[PDB]
Formats: sequence, C-alpha cells, structure tokens
Amino acid sequence: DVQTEYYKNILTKNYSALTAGAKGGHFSLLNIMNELKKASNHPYLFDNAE
DNA sequence: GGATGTATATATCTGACACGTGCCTGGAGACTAGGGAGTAATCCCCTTGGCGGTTAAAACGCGGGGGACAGCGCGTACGTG
Repeated sequence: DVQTEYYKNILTKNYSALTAGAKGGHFSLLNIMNELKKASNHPYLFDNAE
C-alpha cells in the first residue's frame, strides 16, 4: 500500500502530499523514472518515510 | 465699603465643507491587425544514480613564537567657560 501510494504521488505529482509530515520537506521530483524505480524497490529510499 | 474669582453670552479666527464653473482628460463604443498562445519536429544540455583510478588538496596533530591584549605612565591636545 505504501508503494502504491508513493507511485500515485509521484506519477500524478503531489509535492504537497509528498511532503506531508516531513519537517524539511525537501523532495526532488527531477528524474521521474528514477523516483518511480525507487518506489518500486522500497519506500524507505525516500526521506522521512520510515 | 473696596477688591477679587467664577459663570454665561457675543465677536473673531480657522480649517473644513457645500456650491459653482471650466476643461480637459478619462471613459464608452467600434474596428482592425498583429502579438502572443498553441502545435510539431529536431537536437543539444541537464538530472539522478552508479562505477574506476589519480592525486592533489583537505584534515589532524604538535611545537613554538609572534602578536593580541591588558596594565601603567605621561603629556598634550581637546573640552569648557
């Protein structure tokens, strides 16, 4: 479910939702396919996701 | 009996407001052309994540000595009347 919601947030870009509870909130959505591969691998690759 | 402090009434200042007037500059309406929005193609530059190898620059430790800083004197230059 976490992988699915991260894929939905990246593919339909949701910077406000991708920030969410992060204090810094420094999310880079350049190289969309790289972030999609990271979401397909593990959600813990993203910052403030564990 | 003379002199003194307070209270309401009228004339004058003083900025603000109602009215008047010109006039000119902004607004209403119509028309047009062109500037900018949108589309497609092509090619070069940038992004994020990796790798390998060189090597010169960065980091760390330590001695020491040069310089920052504190204290004291003095005399003169500036404050003060």
